[PDB]
Amino acid sequence: XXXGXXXXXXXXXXXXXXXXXXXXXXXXXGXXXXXXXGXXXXX
Amino acid sequence: GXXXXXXXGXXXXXXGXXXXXXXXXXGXXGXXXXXXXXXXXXXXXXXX
Repeated sequence: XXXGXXXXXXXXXXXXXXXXXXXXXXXXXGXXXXXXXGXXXXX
Repeated sequence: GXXXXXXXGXXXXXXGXXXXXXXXXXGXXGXXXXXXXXXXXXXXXXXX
């Protein structure tokens, strides 16, 4: 019954930006994250 | 549980550069680098 996913996004890096997300799972796809921050704006 | 979106290319910019190299190892803003992402984004899934 699933057991995986996540996502989110945004990005940037040195340039600014932010967002985050993460997740993973899916029978050993691993992953992590669980946040990020900002920055902000965009959208 | 909803979601959607899509696109991005390069396996989602490499998962956003592996989430900024794991948040710079917990750098709280310090470090940095990256240089990608865009959209949009999205996702979803979930399950049992």
